[PDB]
Amino acid sequence: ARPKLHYPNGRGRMESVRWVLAAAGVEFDEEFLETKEQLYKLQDGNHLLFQQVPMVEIDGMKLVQTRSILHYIADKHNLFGKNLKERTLIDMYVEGTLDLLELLIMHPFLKPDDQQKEVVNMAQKAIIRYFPVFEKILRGHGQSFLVGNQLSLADVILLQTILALEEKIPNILSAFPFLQEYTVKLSNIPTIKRFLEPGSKKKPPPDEIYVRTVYNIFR
Amino acid sequence: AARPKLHYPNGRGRMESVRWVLAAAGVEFDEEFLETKEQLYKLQDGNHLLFQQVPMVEIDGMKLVQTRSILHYIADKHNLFGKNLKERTLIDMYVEGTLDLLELLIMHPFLKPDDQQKEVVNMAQKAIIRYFPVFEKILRGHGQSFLVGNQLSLADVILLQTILALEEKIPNILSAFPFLQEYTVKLSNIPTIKRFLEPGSKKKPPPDEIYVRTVYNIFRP
Ligand SMILES: CCCCC[C@@H](O)[C@H](CCO)SC[C@H](NC(=O)CC[C@H](N)C(=O)O)C(=O)NCC(=O)O
Ligand SMILES: CCCCC[C@@H](O)[C@H](CCO)SC[C@H](NC(=O)CC[C@H](N)C(=O)O)C(=O)NCC(=O)O
Repeated sequence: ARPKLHYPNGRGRMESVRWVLAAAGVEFDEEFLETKEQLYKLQDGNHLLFQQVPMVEIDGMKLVQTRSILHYIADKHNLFGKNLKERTLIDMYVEGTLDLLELLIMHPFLKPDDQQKEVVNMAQKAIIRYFPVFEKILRGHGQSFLVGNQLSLADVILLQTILALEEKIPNILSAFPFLQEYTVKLSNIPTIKRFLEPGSKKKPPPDEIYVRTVYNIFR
Repeated sequence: AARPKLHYPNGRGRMESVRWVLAAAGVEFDEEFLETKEQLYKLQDGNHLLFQQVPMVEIDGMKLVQTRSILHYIADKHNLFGKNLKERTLIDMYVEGTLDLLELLIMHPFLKPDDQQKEVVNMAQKAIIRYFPVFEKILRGHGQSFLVGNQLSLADVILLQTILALEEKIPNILSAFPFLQEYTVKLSNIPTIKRFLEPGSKKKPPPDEIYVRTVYNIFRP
């Protein structure tokens, strides 16, 4: 076995799956979509449940839907808590955080005028809607993890999203010292630290070639 | 309180999936309708909404938000998420895909009146190309009344919701999908579901002008 990820060569929606696999210590392969014809081939052969990517071949199955993929991996590698109470919290936090990450996922495809507007919208949402929640959680119970004092899917997705946000707004954590310190400790967990170093399968911020490619593939 | 309390405007929107799963599970629930900006501010200002948004459901002493997380929770409390990880994983993917289709319906009332016509067409194409054929083949494949295992799951409830809501706009949408037709009849005759479909349930009607106007009045600065 060994997971194989099907996506174009870039972050998009697949980046959360890369984060969670790397964080769990799971090495993986990628089969990159570069052309519209490669997508059609993948759709032609019944490999994509709903004709879309992300898709991951894992444990003899061909999983689709970003959130389902994440839930499966988390459950295989103790990243979804120890009971229903913790699972529920992790789930809500992840779903919330994915609504913020969505703004970064769509950013590359907005007109330039709207791209600037969207960075402002990102800043407002992070600072007013999301970060205070996680900041308060971390200030209140003091721990290095949001839930159950062990690494969970909520920590991994929050880290991805924070780090992605900081690329657009370098000082975004300045009013959030507990989140600053959280980000640093999380970033030192051996698997995460390696994922963040050169040579991992972590994808860079999207360049003009990725944007043209996705337009070419998905129109 | 064991009686859930649902916070949302008086209408379907995103909350209707929650109403569907609760009714399907035989859970009586109460509703607290958001009718104005001021009521929303109160809910937000008081820290009752984790991320400042609805749907929010008070259940088993918790204030759950995020439609997907609310549905998962209810499904785990009422044996609608299968009996093992293989089933759970299938149910999860099916719900997630179905919700991408249901999204077209949720957002349809808020499009420009010229775009609405185009979006019914596009709604029809997505359903018939992308989703229905997957589910038709599953239901031909094991000849079982349910999508996963041999019992009602979250995936059946959300699929039924979605099929029925599509049929309101495209009445013949299932004509090339005989197994889906049969499945829709079976599910619609499960007593909890059959009661939900009857007048007097808390099932909400299609969105009207009162509803649309209200949501602009609540959620728009
Ligand atoms: C506007 C131009 C780009 C649009 C595409 C973007 O949405 C994303 C690329 C981001 O870099 S992803 C490609 C898309 N996938 C999904 O939307 C999965 C959603 C599901 N809810 C999930 O989370 O898995 C796709 O596969 N489309 C095949 C097709 O329809 O033929
Ligand atoms: C088009 C004009 C407004 C449309 C709003 C619609 O999206 C929905 C109403 C459908 O009739 S719902 C109202 C919205 N909720 C969410 O977006 C939750 C999403 C989360 N992913 C979920 O699934 O739970 C909201 O509460 N916004 C508070 C605010 O920001 O002030």
